[PDB]
Amino acid sequence: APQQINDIVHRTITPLIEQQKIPGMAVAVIYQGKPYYFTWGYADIAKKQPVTQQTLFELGSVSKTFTGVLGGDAIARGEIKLSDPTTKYWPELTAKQWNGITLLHLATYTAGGLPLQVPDEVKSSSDLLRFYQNWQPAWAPGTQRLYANSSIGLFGALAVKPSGLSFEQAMQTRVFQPLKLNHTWINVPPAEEKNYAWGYREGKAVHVSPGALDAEAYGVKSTIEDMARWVQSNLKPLDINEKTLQQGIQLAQSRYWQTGDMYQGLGWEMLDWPVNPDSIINGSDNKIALAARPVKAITPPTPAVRASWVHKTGATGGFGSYVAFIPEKELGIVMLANKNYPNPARVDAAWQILNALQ
Ligand SMILES: NS(=O)(=O)c1cc(Cl)sc1C(=O)O
Repeated sequence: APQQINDIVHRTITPLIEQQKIPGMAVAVIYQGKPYYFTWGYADIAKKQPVTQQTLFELGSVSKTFTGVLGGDAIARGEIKLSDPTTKYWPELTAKQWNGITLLHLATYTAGGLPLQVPDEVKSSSDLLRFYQNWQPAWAPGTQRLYANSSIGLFGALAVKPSGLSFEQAMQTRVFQPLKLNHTWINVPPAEEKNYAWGYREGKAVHVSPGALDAEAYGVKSTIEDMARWVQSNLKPLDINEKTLQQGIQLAQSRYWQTGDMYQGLGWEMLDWPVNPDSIINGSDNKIALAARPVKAITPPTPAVRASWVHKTGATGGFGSYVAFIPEKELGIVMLANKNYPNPARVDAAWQILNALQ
């Protein structure tokens, strides 16, 4: 890379890895639209396997950006509308509290207090129906945001129903394949296992556990090269050849709700650029990010603003990811690590890198 990028990235990430005891990390910087890659440490400590540009990391909640874009693509196809009642796609959801809860509410965590986690006990499809039928909202729809896998996870599952495709098949054919993300997986194939890093949680090697709506909410694994391509795609949607995917990307960066200085998209979250760094850094801490907050509707939603800091943090038990980009500046970063280390440290590092390059 140019020495400036090298210097900026190494000066920032070296101390981060040391301070957070991260076993392995991959970073991509997208600069003037071109990617530059950096790798450190171990994908598998026991087998002494280094992180490379081919290493697969669990993205955790960064998966929600793919779910958001896939939903966007289904909207662009005319298959679903965000204004549709949830019950249009799940007629068995007959309980009265669902009246007035739309696909938009599910997608944006504003249905009225759906919980962060789908309960462990929920396995089967019937367990899932029973859970949603019995769930009681704390709030009216479209009044409070509570970040929730059970919310966007259900959005993802319903969004693909008119296609008739499984969620995984729709994601592969409609998003991964057209974008040439050929090393991005909801389920890691046996051929690619040699590249799948272990995550580390309290010193133990772990991978994501199966759970209901896992694919839709936290289940994607990818390499640093494919994630750099994902950023490039989201930086410049209008360069994508497939028309509905182009639009779906745009729709995912539209601003539907505001809380504080953040705006909620489909999967992506956005702030006006230039941002206050304390506001994105402190705001990324789960103490704020996972809290119940009143939202103001953006009526109608503001189409993707290029002068934005667009980002998403993601974690699984053993991994911590972060992606951020600024469309106006052709600038972005992906940070993939095999330890779930605190969000503010990720954002602080990303800001220091992008601020220096901007
Ligand atoms: N499957 S789960 O326990 O609900 C779960 C949920 C998120 Cl988000 S990560 C994770 C894992 O297993 O690492």
